[PDB]
Amino acid sequence: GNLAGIMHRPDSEMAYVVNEQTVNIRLRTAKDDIVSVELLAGDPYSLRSLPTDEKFYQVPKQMTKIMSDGISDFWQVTVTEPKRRLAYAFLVTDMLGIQKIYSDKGFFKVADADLMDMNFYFRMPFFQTIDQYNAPEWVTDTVWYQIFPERFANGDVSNDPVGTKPWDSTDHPGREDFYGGDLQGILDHLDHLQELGISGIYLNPIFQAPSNHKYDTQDYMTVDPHFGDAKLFKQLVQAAHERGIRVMLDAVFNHIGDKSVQWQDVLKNEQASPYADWFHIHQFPATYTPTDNFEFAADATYDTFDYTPHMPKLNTSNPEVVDYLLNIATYWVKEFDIDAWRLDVANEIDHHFWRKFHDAMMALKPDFYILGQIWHTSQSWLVGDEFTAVMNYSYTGAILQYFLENESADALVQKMSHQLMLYRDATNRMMFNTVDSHDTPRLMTLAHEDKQLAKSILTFTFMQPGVPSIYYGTEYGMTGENDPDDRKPMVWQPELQDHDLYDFMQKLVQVRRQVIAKLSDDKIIFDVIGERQIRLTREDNQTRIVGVFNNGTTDLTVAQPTSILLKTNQSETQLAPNDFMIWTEPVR
Amino acid sequence: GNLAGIMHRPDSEMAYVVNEQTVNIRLRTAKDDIVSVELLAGDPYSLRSLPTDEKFYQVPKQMTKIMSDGISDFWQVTVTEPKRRLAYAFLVTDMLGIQKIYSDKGFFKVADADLMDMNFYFRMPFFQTIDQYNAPEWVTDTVWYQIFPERFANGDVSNDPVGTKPWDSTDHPGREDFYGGDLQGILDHLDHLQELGISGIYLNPIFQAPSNHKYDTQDYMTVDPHFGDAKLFKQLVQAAHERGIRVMLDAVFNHIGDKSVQWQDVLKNEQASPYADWFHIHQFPATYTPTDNFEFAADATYDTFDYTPHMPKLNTSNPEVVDYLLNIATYWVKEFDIDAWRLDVANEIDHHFWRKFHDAMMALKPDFYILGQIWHTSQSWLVGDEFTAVMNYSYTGAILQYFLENESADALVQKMSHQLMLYRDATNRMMFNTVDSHDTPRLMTLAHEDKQLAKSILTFTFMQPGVPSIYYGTEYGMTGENDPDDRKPMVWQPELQDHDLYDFMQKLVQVRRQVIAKLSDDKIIFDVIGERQIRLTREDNQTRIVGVFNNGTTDLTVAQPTSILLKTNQSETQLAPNDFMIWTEPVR
Ligand SMILES: OC[C@H]1O[C@H](O[C@H]2[C@H](O)[C@@H](O)[C@@H](O)O[C@@H]2CO)[C@H](O)[C@@H](O)[C@@H]1O
Ligand SMILES: OC[C@H]1O[C@H](O[C@H]2[C@H](O)[C@@H](O)[C@@H](O)O[C@@H]2CO)[C@H](O)[C@@H](O)[C@@H]1O
Ligand SMILES: [Ca+2]
Ligand SMILES: [Ca+2]
Repeated sequence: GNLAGIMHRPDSEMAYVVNEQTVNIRLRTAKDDIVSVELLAGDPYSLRSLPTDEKFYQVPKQMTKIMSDGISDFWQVTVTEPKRRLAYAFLVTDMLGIQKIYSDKGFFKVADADLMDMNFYFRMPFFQTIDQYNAPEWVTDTVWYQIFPERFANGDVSNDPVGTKPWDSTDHPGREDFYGGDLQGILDHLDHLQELGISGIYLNPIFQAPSNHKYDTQDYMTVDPHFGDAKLFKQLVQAAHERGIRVMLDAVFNHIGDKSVQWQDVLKNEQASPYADWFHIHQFPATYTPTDNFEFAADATYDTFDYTPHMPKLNTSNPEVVDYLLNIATYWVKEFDIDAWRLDVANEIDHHFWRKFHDAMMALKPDFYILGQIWHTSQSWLVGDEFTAVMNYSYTGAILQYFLENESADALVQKMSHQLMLYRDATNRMMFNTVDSHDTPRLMTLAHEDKQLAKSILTFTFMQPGVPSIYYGTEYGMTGENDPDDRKPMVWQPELQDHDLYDFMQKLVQVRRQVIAKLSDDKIIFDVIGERQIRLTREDNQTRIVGVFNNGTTDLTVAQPTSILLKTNQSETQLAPNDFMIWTEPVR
Repeated sequence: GNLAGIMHRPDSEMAYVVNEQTVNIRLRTAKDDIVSVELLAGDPYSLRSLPTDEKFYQVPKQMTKIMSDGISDFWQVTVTEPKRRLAYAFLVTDMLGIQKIYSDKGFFKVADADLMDMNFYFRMPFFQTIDQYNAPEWVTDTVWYQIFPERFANGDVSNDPVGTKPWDSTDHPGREDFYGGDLQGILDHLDHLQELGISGIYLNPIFQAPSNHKYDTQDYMTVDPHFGDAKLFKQLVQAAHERGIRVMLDAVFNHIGDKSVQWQDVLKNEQASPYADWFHIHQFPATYTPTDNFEFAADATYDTFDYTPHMPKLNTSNPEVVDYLLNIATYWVKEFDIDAWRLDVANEIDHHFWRKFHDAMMALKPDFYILGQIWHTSQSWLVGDEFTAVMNYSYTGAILQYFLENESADALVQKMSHQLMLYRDATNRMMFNTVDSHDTPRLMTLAHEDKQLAKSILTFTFMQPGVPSIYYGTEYGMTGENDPDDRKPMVWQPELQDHDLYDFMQKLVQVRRQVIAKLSDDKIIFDVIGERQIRLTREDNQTRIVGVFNNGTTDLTVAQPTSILLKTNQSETQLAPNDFMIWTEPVR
């Protein structure tokens, strides 16, 4: 009877509209403290307005315990109501059999609860589809491929930066190196991406900027000339779309580069610049004391990304900045037909701006995908009026920690369960899962070149609800420590490529696209079956996909599956340490 | 170590911006389970970017336990950060001395926590004043007076409805009666309101509509002709403002009356009406089966307020309806200079609309007050982008229950504490407290004509953080059961007025306006000092206001205060049953 562990927050991920007449409701309780939960629910006005003797509270609805995070249990139910108005309360029974009703007014014995008073209950006052979260269906069928354009392929030596180094995937790049990768190189290798099976390309920034990473934007309205031009970008988008590949660009709106027209005008004109209030300048002249690290100053007189004086923060509260950034966001969509924006440092820009951004994008393309780069929990951006999803760093980070270290399977399952219970169910299917990127060490380096372990991490991640992404070169086993070492030139020489891993990744992508993505409204189940042994199940009403992962130090025997989809051991029943086996079976 | 009872929700009432460099942070724990909480907080980027050996987590900030609701304890701290970016985590110690760190990643031993990783922490990513909640300062100095215009004063017999009854405050009105109250009558009695000390008038609907209550609107752009005309309403607003009285009107936007041009066009033209999609019509023709209750139909083919066929619900998702309602909302503000809108059935209209409404009102009048009529918890409307406040029905309902029944003082204090902890501190000071209205029984009836009890309820309510309101006639002791009996004609005959209660209400209003409202950033303390004995304290750094309420069945003795403000017993030390005493003292 741990009443302090019970919570329902109305109008949240715990109470939300799925369609015009249907809502999903959740309740949190302390782990294993509550044995059953029923929902009392119906139209608030029905209690006293309708002449019938029936009352909605006389027909409870059972809730189901769907997940546990080791601290709390989470219960869920779907409710349909034709009047589109809902009052509800929870009947909770603890392990000793003590039942209470829990409502907007607190905890009561049922005999003492004011069940005829609509105001006793929690409320979903009218079911508003305009306020609901919507997931674009095309994302569910996508496997993404992330390209850092300076390092994917050089298709044109004539646009190379001064000082471009010979293309060599065995180099350890410096922070300021150039290798000459560009948009023609991407166009040249679309066949490779189609053969791998990917159906979306995520590019890091491509707009004019002085650096190799291009997060210090000089002009958002121009493709960087070392990458290409507008005609070539249009050609790339149309060629991608012809092959069934969607395109996501990186919007760097939190900060601008110090070589932009706007910041240079501040440096010339100080507070007489018309752009002074496009920034966060505390003292004029806008200045800083240089250090031996180009990306660090201790005392800049203006807010920046991190402490780098080269990335002054934009004032997105200023209506001129809003209009400028919305016009950029609209231009690339309208003129080039991109399918998605990935929003850099999205958490540091205000919600007012992101609501205007969402409204503008959805007015152009109702199926647009808006992905925020946020490393921490992101509930306030994922209500339905701002982003579609965020990068799911905490979820994939938990997976990596489990496979690479020695924690219990229980610990991993608790972390993943906690993550899913932060968000609406449809949101969880839009979250973007990548195990590495241009800002972390490469998978094969984290795995200490253990390819079996890398395959297990990828497969476990590709079974999760979110949408997977492959960082360029993962499919050939590329290594690298953190930035800049995670930005090696792509390995194009066959003698240096891991052909077995490439073949495996094609098979894994196929399972994702042809089997997992094609279940109908599936659910996920996590079972800990032994010391560091996990069974993952995804199932709808016809079909169940099951994956067993043996990450202990002993052999594990399973029943021989009839229809094996993917496995690492030659045996159909035995999993040695770090093996896995994925199979499909009819639901009986 | 009830970890299931510990919760922090980032970006919520538990973590919000107060000003450009300052945030307030709260933590929930299980009642009396956690002995101390410290906050570890600072700029996320400082941990790894700054060359200093100092780290923000080495200087914790103590949190204070501010409230308890009987189930949970609530802790709070204010943090200032010049970089305007905050990462934070909680150090929680239980009664056995077990300490854990609690962060966005869960619960850890301090030795196991990844304190150098900014992503370990909860985040306030940048302090956005554009997203913050703002309270208009003028509301803090207000005492409101609610007028139901058909029943306050008849200043013009010539505009009376057909069948208007003689003015008689001893009648028991029927649902369809008219007594002829109008705007000239309000204008005629502004002296009474000024002498009482009120500084805001809240009117129920005044726009053209067939009924005596005018919630079934016929034309939102016209003062009802039985009430007045535009010139007379302007004269009333200017006369109120000249006396320092602000004006709030009632916006009935959830539903329209069936005699409106728009609904009549639906009845004439069916789905060929241009207004068909201004409503929620499930089947044409739009119809219902009449019953013996004018306000009830079981089978209307369109959504309505409650089950009344005369109030078809408006489709506020439709952009034409949005534009129509925003133009109404703007017209009364721009042309007549009203100070506030009270939003009828506000919970049943979508958040998308209320955000546009908020933006439009604040662009006209940055200090505008937007008050939602919502009976249940209202967190999602009180973030800072929709309403300023709601009617505080749950808070005043808890006060009434305590004074009128026999529950413990503990129960009342727990309920009030729960309410305050739902919302930001500034929001709590904008919540609108009325003990009765045109939809509930009158105070003097609930109190069974016990005037001492009525005075105690009013005084206790006027000491609370929210803004108080007096329903017309309360100051003379008017009685009435629920609607329509709570809408008696106002008592203007001195022989029928309670002159002692009027004198008391003047004194109570004076304490509110001259003492309580003029504390500087006060705090509230609730102390249960005995069986049904409560001490309320409000204090800033110079001054403390204390009120003791004896609602048991025994006498209570207190120390003689030096400066008594208001009391009911003749003694300066003794409180008999249902007495109270309010005093002021310097803070030592
Ligand atoms: O010069 C600072 C920093 O800028 C870029 O970092 C990006 C990062 O890659 C993004 O994923 C995100 O976190 O925002 C940062 C700022 O835009 C460079 O990629 C990085 O090498 C460099 O240190
Ligand atoms: O005819 C239905 C009903 O309409 C009005 O009720 C208002 C109520 O007074 C408001 O405070 C709020 O709850 O919305 C209702 C619908 O607008 C009348 O005041 C009431 O007499 C009548 O029964
Ligand atoms: Ca090139
Ligand atoms: Ca009249």
